[PDB]
Amino acid sequence: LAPSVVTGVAQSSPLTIVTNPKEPRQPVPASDGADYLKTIPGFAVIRNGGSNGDPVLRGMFGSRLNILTNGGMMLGACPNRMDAPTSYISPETYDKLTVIKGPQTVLWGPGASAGTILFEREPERFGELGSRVNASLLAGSNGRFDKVLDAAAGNRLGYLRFTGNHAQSDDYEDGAGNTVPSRWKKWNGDVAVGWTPDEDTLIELTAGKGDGEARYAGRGMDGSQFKRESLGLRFVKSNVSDVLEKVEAQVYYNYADHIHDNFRLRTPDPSSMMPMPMASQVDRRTLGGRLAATWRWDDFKLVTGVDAMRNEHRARGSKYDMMTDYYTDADQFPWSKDAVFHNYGAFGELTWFAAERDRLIGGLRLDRASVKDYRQTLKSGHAMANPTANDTRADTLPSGFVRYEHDLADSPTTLYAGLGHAERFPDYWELFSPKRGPNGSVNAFDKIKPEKTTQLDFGLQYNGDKLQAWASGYVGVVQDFILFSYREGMMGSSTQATNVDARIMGGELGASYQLTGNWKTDASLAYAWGKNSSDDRALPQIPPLEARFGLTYEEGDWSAGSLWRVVAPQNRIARDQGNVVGKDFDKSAGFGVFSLNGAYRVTRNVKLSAGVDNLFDKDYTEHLNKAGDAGFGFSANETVPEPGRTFWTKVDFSF
Ligand SMILES: [Cu+]
Repeated sequence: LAPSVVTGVAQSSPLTIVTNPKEPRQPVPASDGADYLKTIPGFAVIRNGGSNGDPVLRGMFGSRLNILTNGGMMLGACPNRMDAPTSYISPETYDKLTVIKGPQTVLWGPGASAGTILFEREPERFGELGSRVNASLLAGSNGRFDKVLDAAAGNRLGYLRFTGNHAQSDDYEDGAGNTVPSRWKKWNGDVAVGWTPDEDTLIELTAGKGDGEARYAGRGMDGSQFKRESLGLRFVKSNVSDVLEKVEAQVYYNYADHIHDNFRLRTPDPSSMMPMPMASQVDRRTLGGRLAATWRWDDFKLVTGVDAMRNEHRARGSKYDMMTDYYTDADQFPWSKDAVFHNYGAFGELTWFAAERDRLIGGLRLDRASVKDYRQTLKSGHAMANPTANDTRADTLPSGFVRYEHDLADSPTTLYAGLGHAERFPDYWELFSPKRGPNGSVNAFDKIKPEKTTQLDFGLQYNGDKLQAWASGYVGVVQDFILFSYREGMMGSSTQATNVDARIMGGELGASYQLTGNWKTDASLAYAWGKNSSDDRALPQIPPLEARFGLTYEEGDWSAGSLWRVVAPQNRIARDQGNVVGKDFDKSAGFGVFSLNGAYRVTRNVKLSAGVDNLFDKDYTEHLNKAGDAGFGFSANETVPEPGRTFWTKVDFSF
């Protein structure tokens, strides 16, 4: 029961990873959800600056990941994804993090072709009047300071919960001694009110808000505001009849209000195409809901239900009267709506427990998706007509999967193989952000097709006594993979969205071995591969082969760890192609990074941990990081470097 620092998370059951995000993590995360995914093999992160990275799973970017918080969807507003869904999540304020790899669930929404990520808080369990406090403080290099408070009180009949955090860092340094533009601040406060009139009934109301700022080495602008407001209502009814085990009902409202500019966290670049102050303000308003029934009987479990979603995007921008040298801020103009999305779906998942060592799971959903272009004009001696103003388009998209899981007779082994098909309607960035659509189209909104993935997943679990191992591989094809291509034109850079066909394959594996009662070791490996077979070319933005080796010594109340991370070169690139955020340009160099950690339980209630990240102060960058901005002194296509040696200390309280 000795405390330790988390450097990797294993796969605990076929395709699924479950972890407590309150444990200290050894490459210390920045209070965002992308960094908490770095310890799960198969995840990589596009670095923008000090925080708010964009998560990449098995080489898949963006909405191919379905990222939920308490069952709801929080979508960002930045047309350049400065505020990806994970940038609104502070994972320490949650209780559980679940990842399901591959298109192997239908219960949580449309289009999760790459995987599903679920951040959860679990309702209190008070049986008598009482209270609960969890908290933590973290301090480290470069002004890093974090506070987290999670308190609740209640009784058999109901409860009140408050969770909040405040977190910040100054600019960090790379391993060559340069200050990287990358300071950030984040804070959140949320309340939950729970009513439990009896054991079979839970009704819970939630409301919360947060804000932040972030300096972006890899952008022409910084994020000076990331406002979030959230409202939720969920209802669980248990043991309704002998076969109706559970009924779930949930609605959520999430509002993002984002500002980026070139003068609040930097000064305007004199040699850029924005030498004058400029700010843009955008928001995203999201309303959605879910209703699901769970039936159990004989050797069968059936989960059935429907879900719905609507979201809306608006924007307004500042103006700079050159002649009088006068600046009118963006909040002096009306909001201007530009897009509305809708989705309605019906879904079901049946499970058969054949005998005791055999499981068969099948799932299906049908989705009705639609979008409307509300842009009355476009940008380009200022504006131009939008040829699809007020147009609508829609599609209906079936998805499903089958999965077989067999447990061996002799060893504690599970084998599994699964077939999944997933169809995803294009998202805001794929339709509204490209400057051009496919050749011969009027724009991207009018022509980009839905993306259709067919994938075979397979793997094994070995749950031995000294040895714990797992592996998970996948082969698939993507029809109408949505791809970005980049051109110069001496107008800045400009993008084109196209549909192409693709092959993908890869996998993750890992093991941990209890050497002695004190000594444990573990390792992991992750590989992704992709081909643009429409163009006989590699897919862009695929992270290279990556390995982790850990060693831990634990002894009563304390433990000590060492971690090695070793990353291969990525020589498979597609220059000037990528997504809405990034593009390939050069092959990447391989590297190794080394870290140490320790932990110590002082009392039942107080536990301590500390680490040194990147002990040897290695100067390195990752394949997927953004190119640095010229106005900060970055040449060429020099990508943002990773941090050099950093120290941190954490104390966890629990009462
Ligand atoms: Cu932005």
